[PDB]
Amino acid sequence: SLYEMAVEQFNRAASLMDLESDLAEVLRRPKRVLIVEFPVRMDDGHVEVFTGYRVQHNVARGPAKGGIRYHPDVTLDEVKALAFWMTWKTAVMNLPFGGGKGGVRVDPKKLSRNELERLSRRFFSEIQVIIGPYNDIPAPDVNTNADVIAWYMDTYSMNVGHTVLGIVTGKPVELGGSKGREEATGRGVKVCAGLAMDVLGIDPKKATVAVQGFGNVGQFAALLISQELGSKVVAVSDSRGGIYNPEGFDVEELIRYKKEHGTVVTYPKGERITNEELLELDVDILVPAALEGAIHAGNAERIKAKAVVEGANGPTTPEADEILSRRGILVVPDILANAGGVTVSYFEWVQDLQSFFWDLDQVRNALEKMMKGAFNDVMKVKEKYNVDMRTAAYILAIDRVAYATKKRG
Amino acid sequence: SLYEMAVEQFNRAASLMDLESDLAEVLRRPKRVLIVEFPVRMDDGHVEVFTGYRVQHNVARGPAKGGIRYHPDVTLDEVKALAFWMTWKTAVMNLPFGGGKGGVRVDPKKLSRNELERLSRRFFSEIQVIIGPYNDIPAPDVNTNADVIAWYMDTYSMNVGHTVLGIVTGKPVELGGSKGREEATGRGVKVCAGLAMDVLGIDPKKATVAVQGFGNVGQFAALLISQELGSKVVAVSDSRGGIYNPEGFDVEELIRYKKEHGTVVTYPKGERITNEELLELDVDILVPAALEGAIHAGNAERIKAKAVVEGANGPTTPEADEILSRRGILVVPDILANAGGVTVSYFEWVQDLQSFFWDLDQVRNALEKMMKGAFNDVMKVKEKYNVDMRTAAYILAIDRVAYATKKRG
Amino acid sequence: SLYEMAVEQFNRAASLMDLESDLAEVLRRPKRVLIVEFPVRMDDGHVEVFTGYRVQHNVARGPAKGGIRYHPDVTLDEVKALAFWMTWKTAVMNLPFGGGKGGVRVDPKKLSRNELERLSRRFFSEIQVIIGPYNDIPAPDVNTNADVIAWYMDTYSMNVGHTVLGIVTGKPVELGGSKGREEATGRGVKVCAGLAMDVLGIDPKKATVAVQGFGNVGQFAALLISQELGSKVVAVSDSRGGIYNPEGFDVEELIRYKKEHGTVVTYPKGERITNEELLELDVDILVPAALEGAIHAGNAERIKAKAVVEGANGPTTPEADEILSRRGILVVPDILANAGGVTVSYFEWVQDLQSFFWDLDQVRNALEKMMKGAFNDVMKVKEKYNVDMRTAAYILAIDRVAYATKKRG
Amino acid sequence: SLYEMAVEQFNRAASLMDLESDLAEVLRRPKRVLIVEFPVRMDDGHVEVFTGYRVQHNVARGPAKGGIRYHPDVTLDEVKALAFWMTWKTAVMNLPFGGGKGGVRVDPKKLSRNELERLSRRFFSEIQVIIGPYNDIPAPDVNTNADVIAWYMDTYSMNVGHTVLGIVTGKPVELGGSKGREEATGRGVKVCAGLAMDVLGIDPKKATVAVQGFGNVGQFAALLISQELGSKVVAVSDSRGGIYNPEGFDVEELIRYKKEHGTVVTYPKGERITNEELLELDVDILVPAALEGAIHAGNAERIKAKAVVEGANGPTTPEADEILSRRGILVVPDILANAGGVTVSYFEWVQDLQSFFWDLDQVRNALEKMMKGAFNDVMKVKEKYNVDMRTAAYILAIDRVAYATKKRG
Amino acid sequence: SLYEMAVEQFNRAASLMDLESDLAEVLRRPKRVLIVEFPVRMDDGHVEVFTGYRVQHNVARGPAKGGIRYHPDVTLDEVKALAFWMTWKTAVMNLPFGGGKGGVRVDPKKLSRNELERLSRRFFSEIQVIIGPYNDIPAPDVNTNADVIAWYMDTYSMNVGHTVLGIVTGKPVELGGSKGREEATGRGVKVCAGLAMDVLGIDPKKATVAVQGFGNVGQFAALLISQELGSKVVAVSDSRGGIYNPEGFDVEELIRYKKEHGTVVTYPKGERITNEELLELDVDILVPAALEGAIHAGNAERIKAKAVVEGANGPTTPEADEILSRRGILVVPDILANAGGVTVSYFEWVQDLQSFFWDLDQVRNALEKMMKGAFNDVMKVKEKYNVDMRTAAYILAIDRVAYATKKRG
Repeated sequence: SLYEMAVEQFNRAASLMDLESDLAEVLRRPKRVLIVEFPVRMDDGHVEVFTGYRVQHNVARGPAKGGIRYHPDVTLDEVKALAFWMTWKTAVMNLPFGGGKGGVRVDPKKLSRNELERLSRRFFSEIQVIIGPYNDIPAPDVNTNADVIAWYMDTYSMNVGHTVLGIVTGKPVELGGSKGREEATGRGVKVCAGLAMDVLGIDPKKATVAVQGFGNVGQFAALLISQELGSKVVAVSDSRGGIYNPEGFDVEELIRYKKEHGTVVTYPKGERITNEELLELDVDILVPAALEGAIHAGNAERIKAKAVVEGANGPTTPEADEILSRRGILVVPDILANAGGVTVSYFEWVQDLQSFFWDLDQVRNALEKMMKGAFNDVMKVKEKYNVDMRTAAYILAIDRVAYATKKRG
Repeated sequence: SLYEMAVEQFNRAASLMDLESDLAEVLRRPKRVLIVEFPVRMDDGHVEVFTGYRVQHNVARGPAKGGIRYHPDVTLDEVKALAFWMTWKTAVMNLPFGGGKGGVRVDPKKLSRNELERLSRRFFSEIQVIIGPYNDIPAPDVNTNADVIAWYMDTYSMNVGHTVLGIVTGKPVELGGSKGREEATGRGVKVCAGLAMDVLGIDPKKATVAVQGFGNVGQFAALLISQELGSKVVAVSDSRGGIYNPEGFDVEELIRYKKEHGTVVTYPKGERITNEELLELDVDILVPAALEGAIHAGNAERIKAKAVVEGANGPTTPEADEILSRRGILVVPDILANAGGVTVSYFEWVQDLQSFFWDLDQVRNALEKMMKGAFNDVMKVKEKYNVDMRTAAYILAIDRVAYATKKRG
Repeated sequence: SLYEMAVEQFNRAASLMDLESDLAEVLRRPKRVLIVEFPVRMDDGHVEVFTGYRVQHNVARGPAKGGIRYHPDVTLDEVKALAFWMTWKTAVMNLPFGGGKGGVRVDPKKLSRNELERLSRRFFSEIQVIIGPYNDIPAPDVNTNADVIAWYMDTYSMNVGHTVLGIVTGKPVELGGSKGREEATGRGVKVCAGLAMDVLGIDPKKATVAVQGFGNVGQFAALLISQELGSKVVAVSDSRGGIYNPEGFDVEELIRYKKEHGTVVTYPKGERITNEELLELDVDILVPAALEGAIHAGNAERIKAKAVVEGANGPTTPEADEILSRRGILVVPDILANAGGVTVSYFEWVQDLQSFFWDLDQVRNALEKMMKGAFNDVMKVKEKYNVDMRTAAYILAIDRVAYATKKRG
Repeated sequence: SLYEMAVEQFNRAASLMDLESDLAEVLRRPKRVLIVEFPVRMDDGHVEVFTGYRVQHNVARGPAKGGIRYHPDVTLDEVKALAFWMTWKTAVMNLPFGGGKGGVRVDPKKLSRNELERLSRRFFSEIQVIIGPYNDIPAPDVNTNADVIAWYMDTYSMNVGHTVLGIVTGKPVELGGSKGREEATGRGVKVCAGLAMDVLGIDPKKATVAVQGFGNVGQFAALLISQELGSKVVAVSDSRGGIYNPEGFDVEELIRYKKEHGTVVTYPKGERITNEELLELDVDILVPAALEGAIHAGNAERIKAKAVVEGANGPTTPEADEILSRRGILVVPDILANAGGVTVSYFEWVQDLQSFFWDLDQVRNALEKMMKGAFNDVMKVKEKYNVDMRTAAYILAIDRVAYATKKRG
Repeated sequence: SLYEMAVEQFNRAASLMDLESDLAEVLRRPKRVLIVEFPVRMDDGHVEVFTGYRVQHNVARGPAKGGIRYHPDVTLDEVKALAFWMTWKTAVMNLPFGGGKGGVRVDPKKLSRNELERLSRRFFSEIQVIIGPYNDIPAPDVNTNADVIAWYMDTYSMNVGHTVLGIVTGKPVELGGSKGREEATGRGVKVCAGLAMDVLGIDPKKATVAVQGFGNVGQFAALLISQELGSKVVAVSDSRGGIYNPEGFDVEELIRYKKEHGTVVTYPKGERITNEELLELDVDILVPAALEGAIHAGNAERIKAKAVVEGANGPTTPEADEILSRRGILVVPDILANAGGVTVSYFEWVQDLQSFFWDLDQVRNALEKMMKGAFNDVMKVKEKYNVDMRTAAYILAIDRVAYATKKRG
């Protein structure tokens, strides 16, 4: 199952390091799993029961951190796996958080604003027993945004008996949120992209970048890499097709174009190329910020990119990993690359605790500071074990979590 | 699955009464299900993780009530089902409790006293988040006794910061328990047996009773029916065979015999007969207090008993039910018959809350009082819907639970 | 103002006893007054703000006790006065409670079930900050019933995080309520009536009783006096007219008659008389259980009743008091007479605390026991001060409250 | 030291029974000892610091119970010893309490009402951290009465944020107290005296009783023994001398005499004798309810009393014990005899928890019921070990506490 | 009434923006209003009851913030109004606070230090139920200072059971306070004055300033504007008269002069002019930091000042507003101008939460940073709606509060 698959990856890195067998078991199994069946009064007066989950995998390093999903196709297994990942994701970034995830099996598109609100409130009222600013801090994810998160924050505060606002992250700025939240993920990819160029000895000013996908990650990535690093973004791709141009695109125009025209396709001064073609472009850095399995067995052999900065989750398949590593192509692991999102949520949580908020610049500096740190920390482990950067990242994560559990008892 | 089967029985009674569809759903689905993976340090210094569960099906009528199981073969489904039953069991007896159950996948026989204690403490520390004297009150069950329950009580009290003793029932008498705990179940069977004789116009003094099984329920039932009702206990059976004697057995001698000789078999002045044979005895009342499916398809047609007082859980299969009812043979539902145990746990909880303890007599009177009440209440519904007493019991339970939910909102 | 008038009556009794001036002030002024403006979402999606109040006059003797009102014409002043009364009402009965009252300025008839529920929940969520089973225990009153009270109970429990059910009284029987709740007030009147007869040397068997009004109070009062005391109920009056018959009415028939016919008027075998005429009936006991100022200046001089058992609030005007007392006509004060309602709410609270519920008989015995006690206690004070029984009741109440404050500090 | 001496007595009984060495140590040593130095603002504006203590010896069986002392000569050692005693005293009576004691080094006679109140409030505010209705329930003792106890109750309630009244016992009746409080101790002595006569085959009607001391214990004991048992109280003694008369005194007149005349000395129809002489009177039962060491080495040999019911603490010295036992003179241990006070405080605590109060008769019945029980329970142990009743009482107490600890873990 | 007048001003801005009617109502009405009548023991042993209030207008944006008043003439209405203002004042500054205010009807000058302390403690003990570091944080105001505030902080901490120090602001520096507290208000005026010059294109070095009033606000404002901005302070006025000098006054000497001489009047090198005359001075900036209605109808037409920076509350009457705006004279609204005080209290609360305190410089930088921000924010709205800056400030405030409520639900 999806969870078992995640565990399998853990086992690999676990074998590379002398981790006590008995201890490993506690690291695999999740601490808590709460399943709730809650009634919600529909607009037409009829009650309808929904199924929701909240899983806290590990709390050793600190309060469980993880988003909540609203999707009709959500299995407990999916939740467990995602929570499992969170533990390692927070650990690698060196954040004082644990691993958590939650979700309600519901199709938000079939529910009206009111029904959605009531569902969200009843849900948060149900898992409240297990959450808390110092226990479990939820956040947005698939089909959940600042608005839903705001309801959560409000429901908790009203239930507890005082303004909390540290119970969830990803809240509206003018209600406890943090600046830089949107660009967060992209900036992470930007930092990693830069450092990737550094170890490869590539001069950013001359560096060529190709980004697969143009969502939040893809856009901000391509934008910041361009403006801040000076790399020439030669190609981007929408969920329909991509555009190429060795002269370099003006990311700003591309974003505006996509906003005014569903896709970046048809954009003037851009040779149309298919997404599969983009991955094989002769560029220095390839930033796959679109779908899973993008870089797979067939592509692997033909990828001319010197470094792969995984902007999205699982763009490169394990099969591809072996080949890319074999070819000497550096693949910066997603858990490190896109971690920028979590890094900022942490900053939000901090600001909330002390009710004092930092300005954009501060957030950016702190975000990049930790990114460079985590990157270097992973590289150290990489050299020490002589493995793929991804595996190294997992080893570091597993190591840190193990230490805390050992020291604690 | 086992849970789905329980649900199915619920649906039957739910159809007999005009229960709102939307509402029925909330009654089917359990409120909370907590799954925990907790480490326990084994005597040989190695840590071992165990899987534990605690399910609160419905809290509408009051704090969730339900025992905890220690067994290697325990699936969440089993727990859910048993919790589901608890809700209806408490409701039928008219106790201010909800439905709950819990268990840890572990074979106690492979663990030493110390390891067991540590496991019990860690378990209760894990589910503590959800339990409470006014939320969920656990109790003993398979492979858990007063000693284990005592550790629970102690662990909670020490964790919370003050003596609680109302967090769990079935504790040692000289530590918060209640008198009559042991005979509780049997006395219930005794009351029901008497009332059954009343509705059947059978004079107890002439009444003949046959009890299958000689565990806690079997012994106390057979003894109390004999002593208090005067009915002639003509046959009892051990998990090896049974003994018959129309002259009647001196239950006291039988109990002593079993205590000094593993089985009641071989007992002098007792014609040896098989368990299956005992069920087919020409007796007024048959009290099956042994295993499930005792009374099944094959037996059904050949049961000469005028009434069946289910001392155990599910002795009569649904197939047998149809036949027995068709033949006009009265079958007192287990949820009512053996509920005596829960009824007394309630009394314990009460005594604990006010820290004043009642003497044996009081407990007995209160236990019988509520038993006669619940019996009659079930009978009323039976006549009103003209169905099998079991079905009636379920209707009553479902009705009460629905009322509370409606009135509450 | 209404409050000031209540205070004035207090001052009278306060002057009769050497009550420390500085202390008297604290007894006059209420401890807390909470005014809330809360939004409620109406069915048509529009929000509407309502004004609600909760006043705890005195908590010296115990947690504040008092009902909640839903009425468009409700001034803070009305609440303050009512709360002021509660203090002395509970004290005279010798109950461990204080004085409280609350209300929301709203016309329930213009609101739909749903809107009412939401309003009730948000109201209880607002005054929650000040209430509590050991702080302030609300109860039903004008336009609020067991159903509304149930919502309160549910709202508190879900807010706090566990079943409370002791946060409010007057809840449905199968949800924490107490038996005898309905007849409570009437039974109080019954006990008072009997004792009034006893002091007057009147034999109840020959005693003639007239009841002005046929509401909850009047009905049960009349019925119980009839069946239990044996007094001939010669007349009763609906809110339209009254019926008289020296032979004595069969109260049961009268009740059923009213249930099938909006008024007791037109009832066969009953000489029609006006309400004003009933008060002037040549009867031993007059039980005014209808409206305020019933017995006023004009009536006073012409009342042939030997004793007046005030079943309702303020039936006799102060002017009438002076005259009645001057004429030697005993007037059992309402705070003592109709206190039966409060006395039972106390018993409900008790049962709730220990989650064990008493049966009807117990409640009745306990209610009458305390009534006889309170009556005699007032009589002792009456004789000691040689004043009107009403004044005596006030002195006793003020005395008890003062003692607690003094001893506490 | 005083503590060590107490421990020494424990060791005796501990040796008689096979008590695990390692366990015994936990039973000797006190769980908590809190020493506080708190400022108190004196009337003349100057601050003065006082030293206060609160010791919780053992909480195994339940919340620590024990009085508080106000005395200039109070050493921590004294407190520890007294606390140690409480544990065995509650245990022998079979009460769900632990052992506690406290005190403030201050001479109340040098403090004004106001200063005393402030001191009491500050003290209770200081030890609050450790006390609680389910943790530690203080009570009155030397130089502390219902009035001081009331301040405590008030201070706790106001501090916590709600009426508690279960935080301390010995409160005013009209403020949470219980009836029978005063006579409690005496009644205990009465029951014990009766049972003593029963074991000695002495007919109470003919039994002669001599009481050394005429304080609360002496007066009530003598009174009840006379009225309820019918035994002839032939002598009583004040703290100045005693009076003798074989005809039997009219205790009531004696009480009134003392209230009107400081001592019972000079009372007509009473042959004046010295306290030492009274102890040597040829009476069936000697009830020493005065000072410590009354019955010592010199007296021992010359005591003609058939049984000694220790109304006070330590009247008979250990030396005297050996001799009395050797002579076959039964000595009912004080921990059992005067335990009546504690037994009633328990009842008070109970009533407080459920806010429902019992009437005098109920308290009396419950008090005597438990006394007879405790007596018989001690007797059983006495016969089983063939030791002095005092030692037996200690064994029983030690046993019960040991069981709780073992079962708990 | 005063409240209604405040509401009227709200309505104006509310009409300029499309604010939902139903929503507007919730913004007008206050959430909570607590009225308490508490006893206080006077030095001469007599108890005296005082009336106190605490109103929490809106908590949508965060914990209610507002000072407490000690004044014999304090009506609930005044409190409500002031609380109403606080909501908009905090919102305009963009601080995570709500609106609150409180007061006790008492003349501190008639009370001795001791009595005052006791009153303050009992008051805070009473409103405690509603206050809290995350609920409502009081602060000093009329007749209340750091000393009184310290008592509060101490009372709360001692009551709760741990050092809080974040329960109130304006505490002594060496006890949780913040540096810059005194000059706070003045610095705000300083910043606003500077920005006013900027928008008017006036060079600060040449700028002329006249300050009506020489209290805390006037002094620091004049001094800081002089030293930090370089503006020529040509005139200042005491509560008796003013002094003028085109050469520019040495503010330091003036302050020293006033400290050694009750008024700045008589000061050498200063042409004496009346306060009314000062307002009509031909200066670039007029900073009215004295009394209300200073600039009224009569003055309006003759004011030669290019900009008015309201250092005090309501110096310019609404009538004057219309005229000044008509004449194109910029009037910086007080809610923005003197907000500096609240801005610093926020900083104090922040430091308290994390127990780490910032140095003077940091405070200053943060204070001015937020001031410039708030100013510009208001200007943006001013231009967008083309209205008086004051109205704009109100629109901004109402807008922000509206958003929070909408997003929350």
